Amino acid sequence: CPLMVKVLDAVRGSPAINVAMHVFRKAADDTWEPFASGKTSESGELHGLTTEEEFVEGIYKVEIDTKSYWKALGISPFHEHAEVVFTANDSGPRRYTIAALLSPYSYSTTAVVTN
Amino acid sequence: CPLMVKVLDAVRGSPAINVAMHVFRKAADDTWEPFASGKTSESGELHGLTTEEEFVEGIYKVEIDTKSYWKALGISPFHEHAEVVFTANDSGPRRYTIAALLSPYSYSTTAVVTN
Amino acid sequence: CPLMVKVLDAVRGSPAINVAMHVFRKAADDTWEPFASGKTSESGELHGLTTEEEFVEGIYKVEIDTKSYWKALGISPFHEHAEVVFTANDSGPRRYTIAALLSPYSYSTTAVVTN
Amino acid sequence: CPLMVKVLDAVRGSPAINVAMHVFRKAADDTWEPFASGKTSESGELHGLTTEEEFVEGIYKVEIDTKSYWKALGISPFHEHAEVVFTANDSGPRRYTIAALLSPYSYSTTAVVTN
Ligand SMILES: O=C1C[C@H](c2cc(Cl)c(O)c(Cl)c2)Oc2cc(O)cc(O)c21
Ligand SMILES: O=C1C[C@H](c2cc(Cl)c(O)c(Cl)c2)Oc2cc(O)cc(O)c21
Repeated sequence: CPLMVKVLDAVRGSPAINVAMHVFRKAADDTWEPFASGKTSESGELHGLTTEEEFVEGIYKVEIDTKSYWKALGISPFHEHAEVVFTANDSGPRRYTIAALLSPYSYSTTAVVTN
Repeated sequence: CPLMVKVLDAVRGSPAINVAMHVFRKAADDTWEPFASGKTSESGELHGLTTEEEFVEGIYKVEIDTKSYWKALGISPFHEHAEVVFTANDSGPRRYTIAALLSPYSYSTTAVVTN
Repeated sequence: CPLMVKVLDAVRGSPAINVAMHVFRKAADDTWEPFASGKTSESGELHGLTTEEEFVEGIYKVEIDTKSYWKALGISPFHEHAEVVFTANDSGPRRYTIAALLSPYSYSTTAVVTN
Repeated sequence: CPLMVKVLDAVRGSPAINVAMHVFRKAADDTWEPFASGKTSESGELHGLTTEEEFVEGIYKVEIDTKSYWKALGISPFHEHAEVVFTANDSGPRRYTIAALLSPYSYSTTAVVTN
């Protein structure tokens, strides 16, 4: 599993469940092309986004639909979504965990990169 | 000052000085049109981005060039930039401070809305 | 102002107003003696904690009563308080801002040291 | 596993490995009594701190020795340690994941509480 995303809710102290997200990869014409998508499970995790052969060098963007998550909870959030943009696999294949911690008016994101 | 941006550096415990950023506003055709830009000051703050008359309701994106900041310090960064996408809604007199705390492999952002 | 504390609320997107906190300094006998205290203002800031003559090198603890803050808003919090324990070292003229961003089940803190 | 701690390094984008920590529980005489301790593994995780029968209602403190972690990496950090203080099991047994993300001048902590 070369790319996994974990999302937590800082208000309820719980995984952020059923959070949608879309992964895009920058194309040659400098447009964002759809690469993968999914929703977080009961543990707040999204696995199986991609495979090692498909996940090539490039610039990728992970768009986490945080607005829809807060609104299904009755809260009106500040952000429309949380975006994470990074270059992947520039020095060879790595495993990437993108983690995000969400509040109505704030979020934090970090990456764990393993070889 | 209806919109201000403050950037801090979590590695050096200081304001993030000379950080470039661009502000975009969403267009009806689903494209980001340039709205404002600048570079943070010695206090890590960017003021005078916009005026009360120009800052209307809508979806705005702040793209902070974190990669150039870390490269200038000699530190290998994870993200291409830090993006903050938010809705500005008119409900009472609101001033927005967008604040961001930066690390090479992580960032956090929050909004301080006040009257 | 050699030491200032700023507290923000990540749920309401505002400064954390009327937050009580105590500052302790480590004693030779490994006990925390009271040093200063106060409550954050409408800007979420607590100024005038100490003077340059009193703020000597040492280990200091800032204990922020986050539990009372969340209870006042009607929100069930995880932490009893937020604690920030740090060394103040003399190397050039240093002013310390301790900043904290609060959520019910999470908090983040950073130091902004400047000249 | 009713209490687990996960620690990440925001500068290197990696688990924080071999981070020591000490868990204390508040006693009747309002002193902190030693409850459990360990070091994070290669994945940045500390499991096996306690058992469900031993982990009773009370106020617990988790002291993560962040200073020693940064110094074994050649960095001089701001904080002496990261402390997390919370009431556990007040409404019956829960499972607790305390997570921390570390920078030299900053850290964030959050809790996931499951039933
Ligand atoms: O801890 C802080 C405080 C920091 C801040 C500092 C100062 Cl001095 C200030 O005036 C304002 Cl508005 C904000 O903002 C943050 C943004 C963030 O995403 C996570 C954080 O932990 C913080
Ligand atoms: O963004 C994250 C997610 C990170 C995390 C990563 C993994 Cl892999 C994991 O299993 C768990 Cl429980 C938490 O924890 C955090 C702790 C924190 O103080 C601030 C954060 O932003 C985060």
